[PDB]
Amino acid sequence: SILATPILIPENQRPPFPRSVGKVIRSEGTEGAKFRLSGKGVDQDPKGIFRINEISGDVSVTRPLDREAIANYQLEVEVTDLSGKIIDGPVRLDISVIDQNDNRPMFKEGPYVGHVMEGSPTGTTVMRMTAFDADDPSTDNALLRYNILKQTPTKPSPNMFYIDPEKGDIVTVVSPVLLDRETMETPKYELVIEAKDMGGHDVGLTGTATATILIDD
Amino acid sequence: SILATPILIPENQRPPFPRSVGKVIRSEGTEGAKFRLSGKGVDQDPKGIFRINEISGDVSVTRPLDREAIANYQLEVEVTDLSGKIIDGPVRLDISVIDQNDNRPMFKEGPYVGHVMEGSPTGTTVMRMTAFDADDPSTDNALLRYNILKQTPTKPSPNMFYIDPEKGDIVTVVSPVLLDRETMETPKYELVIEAKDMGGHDVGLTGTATATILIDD
Ligand SMILES: [Ca+2]
Ligand SMILES: [Ca+2]
Ligand SMILES: [Ca+2]
Ligand SMILES: [Ca+2]
Ligand SMILES: [Ca+2]
Ligand SMILES: [Ca+2]
Repeated sequence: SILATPILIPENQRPPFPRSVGKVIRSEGTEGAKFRLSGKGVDQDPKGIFRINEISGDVSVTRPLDREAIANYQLEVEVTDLSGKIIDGPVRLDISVIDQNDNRPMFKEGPYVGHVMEGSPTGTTVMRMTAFDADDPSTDNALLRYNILKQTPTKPSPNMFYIDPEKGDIVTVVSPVLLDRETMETPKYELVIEAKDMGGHDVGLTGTATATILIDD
Repeated sequence: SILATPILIPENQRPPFPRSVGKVIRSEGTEGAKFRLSGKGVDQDPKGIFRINEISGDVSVTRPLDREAIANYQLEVEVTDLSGKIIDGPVRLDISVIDQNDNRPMFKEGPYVGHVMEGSPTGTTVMRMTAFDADDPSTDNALLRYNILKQTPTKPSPNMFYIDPEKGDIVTVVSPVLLDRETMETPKYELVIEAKDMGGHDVGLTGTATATILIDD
């Protein structure tokens, strides 16, 4: 009878506030009855972000929210007497904050340096390079896809390596007969690694980091 | 008797599908009685996207949603006898789709030319340039801020203009002196304009146009 629904709310809502977000329905209900709300977000830190209209059962939010700060609130609603005795025992009101894409992919282990053998077979792992993302990992908003943007130098061949778009594993793609040194200038290679958002998708957010790769004897 | 409260779903959800997005509660009705959903999205183009469990009244979606394709669904839900005849007349089930920042700002008014008289004062509106954004202007996903990225040439000053972050207005910032022809080459400055999402915060997506500004006699 007290009855009402799990509210979803996008983070980073623009002003003004407060804004309606849901509505607790009762029915079987006296006159001079009052919806009262409580729990985390009302009267437990963070106090004061959610409000119910005591007549209409309109649940409203009073300010913008941050999913990577707080991802869920569990509130409790109830109706009351003219006095304050509960004429409709308390039920749970769940609020899920919806991920918005407001974090940029960023590498956090740098500087990045891996070594590899001069004359290695294809698919030999140089190193691993995973990026971090403060957004929801179960949404496109985290979900990373990796690419190599630049190789220096561009000899013997322009792209000697290739990264796992999924795992971020750098591996060798070039034979022993060129992937060597003998008459080499700098022992090493310089790779510009990009991690992008929304799993590839033309329109992601990016983070970079240049890996330094040393050819070994 | 059927209570069907508005359902929110974020676009670009990730599989596996189907995924539960809501629930229609009724009250006051026999057994064997079955829920039945209908409308565009169900049994009318674009068909096949939402289902309802005929016993529990759980509402589910079968695949990722695109807000820019469809932003709202107008559905109808009813309870029927094993027969087929309504026993709990129809109600509306409104489904809304939460915007996710997946469209990049772009300048669709190529090309951009303005004019400004040689020896103008600080403040002269030369022109305005505004970018379009396929996302929801009520959110931050649209909500663009403006910036001048580069300017060629650089004489007299490397930055002769300023652009208003919100309004997109290009104003002159160079004297009745350091803003004059004759001492020059061709009538023109070329600027790179950037529009940024999320109200100009670093997590914004960006589009760019070139605005040619001619200096007049
Ligand atoms: Ca956040
Ligand atoms: Ca992200
Ligand atoms: Ca987020
Ligand atoms: Ca979309
Ligand atoms: Ca956008
Ligand atoms: Ca969108």
